[PDB]
Amino acid sequence: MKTVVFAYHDMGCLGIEALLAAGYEISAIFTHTDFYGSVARLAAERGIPVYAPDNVNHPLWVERIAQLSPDVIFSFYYRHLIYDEILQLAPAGAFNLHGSLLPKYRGRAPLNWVLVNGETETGVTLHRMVKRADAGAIVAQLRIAIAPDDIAITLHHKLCHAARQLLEQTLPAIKHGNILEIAQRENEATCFGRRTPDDSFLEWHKPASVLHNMVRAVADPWPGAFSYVGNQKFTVWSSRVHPKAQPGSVISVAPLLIACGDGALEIVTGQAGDGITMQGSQLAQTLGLVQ
Repeated sequence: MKTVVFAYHDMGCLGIEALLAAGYEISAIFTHTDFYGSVARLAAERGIPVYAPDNVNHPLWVERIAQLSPDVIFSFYYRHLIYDEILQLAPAGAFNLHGSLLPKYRGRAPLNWVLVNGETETGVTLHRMVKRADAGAIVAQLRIAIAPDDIAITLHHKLCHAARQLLEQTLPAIKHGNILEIAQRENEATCFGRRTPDDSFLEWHKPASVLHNMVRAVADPWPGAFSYVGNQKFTVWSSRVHPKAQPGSVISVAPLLIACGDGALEIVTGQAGDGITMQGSQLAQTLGLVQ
């Protein structure tokens, strides 16, 4: 079975490796220019043509892809719209690997949003690509638990591991033909957009648990959850939730505890502005905080 692949990031790399292990002939890989593996380097190393146009929804690319005559198309964490004029070129269809328990968390950054929302589980889904983005029928879905101490990076590795497990068996299954797919129920779908810097802004009137989840959701290597001490921005890299004061006020400086709408949030590590990461107690002194 020959295929044209759209891929990026660790998921893109493992998807390409899985296709290769399943005997697929990858005619070309479409990716993006830039801690994760490089799909371009993997393609370059495997001798697979690789392209990184900013936008493929143009006849120039439709024709180039048509000439490659893919039987099937795969999208593994490609970040841009691949329009139907391209996807319809593959008689066996197009399939996308999405990092959530679809229909929940369609859209962008499901890895981060499930942590923001304090979900206790998430998963990977391989689904048919239809007109409507992330809504096509499910070939297979594999759930993973989210542990209280998982942060974006540890959950990312778990998702990649699940993706490897899922693809290892589903790719050969697709090679044998159409699989009876599971329809997504629109009434159960949720969709998220790309996260803006504002989406990681800590608002102290919220419950400490919610803020703690935000810290976990964008912990290093992600940008970090942030707030301000007056006009000084600071980032909270790691935190701890604790069980009678104005929200946002300092309860203690060592450890650094901030009163929230409910409970308190201990800033275990963080940084002031673009300064270096330090323990919360030191950050408190750096920011001029006092009980």
